[PDB]
Amino acid sequence: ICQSGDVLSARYEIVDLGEGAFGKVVECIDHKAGGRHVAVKIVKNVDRYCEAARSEIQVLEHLNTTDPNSTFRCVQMLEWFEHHGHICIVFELLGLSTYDFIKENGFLPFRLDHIRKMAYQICKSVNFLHSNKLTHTDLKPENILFVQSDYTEAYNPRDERTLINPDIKVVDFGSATYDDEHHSTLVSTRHYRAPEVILALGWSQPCDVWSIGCILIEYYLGFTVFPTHDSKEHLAMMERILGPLPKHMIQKTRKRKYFHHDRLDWDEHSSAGRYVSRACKPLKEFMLSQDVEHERLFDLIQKMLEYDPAKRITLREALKHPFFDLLKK
Ligand SMILES: COC(=N)c1nc2ccc3ncnc(Nc4ccc(OC)cc4F)c3c2s1
Repeated sequence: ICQSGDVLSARYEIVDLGEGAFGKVVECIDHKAGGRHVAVKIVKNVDRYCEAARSEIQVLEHLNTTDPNSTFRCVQMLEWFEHHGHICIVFELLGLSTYDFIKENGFLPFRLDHIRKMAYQICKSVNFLHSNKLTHTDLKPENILFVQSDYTEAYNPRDERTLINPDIKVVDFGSATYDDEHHSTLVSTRHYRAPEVILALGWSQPCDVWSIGCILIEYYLGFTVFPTHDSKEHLAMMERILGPLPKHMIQKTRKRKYFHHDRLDWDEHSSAGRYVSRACKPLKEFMLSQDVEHERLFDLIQKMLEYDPAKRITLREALKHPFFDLLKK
């Protein structure tokens, strides 16, 4: 399936957007909504993804009927159907993901004024899930999309792309979990995974706040501050960047394998040791300016990466953070 010219459910004519673990997202003309263009997510016919897609449709029926005008900027689902035993989800058509924009921008960062608007809308959208006893669990730049990704290009003492409109929506509700629903041990894409998740101390709304903080650094720098595919390495990077893990979380965790007594079981002089030393350093040292508005973002990021998820700032508090004052003038 998934070639252009193909028609899905005698309605959606494929014209073009993105592969992934789940399957494919294609652009389609809706021949039965005045030729409106739509995005259609074709999901692998694989138990893990079938489950997740059935679950995403459930969550999207709720979010879309709770918020029919999309004030809280969750992507609108139009319809869903089966095509050769594949689940297909039809959504409003957005622009590039923030990940795909950054990449197409030569992995250059967003300017600060754009990060402020985007940060605000992310916190607003996700806080809305948090109000409805939902946790996203998988926030990341790939899953934040521009409503519209049109740009202007211009040189800079390196060629640069700036968004005309930085408005975003949030997508992928396939991992989203209700407060009372069963809570998987593994959640999030490693680089955006909260410490309560790695340590299997149980997680909720706060694991989204950690993810967002990670997203905000990535937008600021153009790269992740956790460039890793290993759990222990991840905890070690957190240490050099955020300070020691709390006493209590280390001694609660059944994830004892990561520990030698009460210290992280970490060789400084081994290959990965040397990597963490060189590539990681105290968070505030990644600042590109000492400007107040830079200091203000960084104060918010630091709160979002509070180790203890109880102490971790909530998105309700995050929206009243100073960094957003400029938006209220
Ligand atoms: C792109 O136009 C859209 N309306 C989309 N609507 C949805 C709805 C659900 C989606 N659920 C998961 N992913 C989506 N996109 C996606 C984002 C970044 C990627 O690589 C960097 C790959 C992707 F496929 C989705 C998209 S993309």
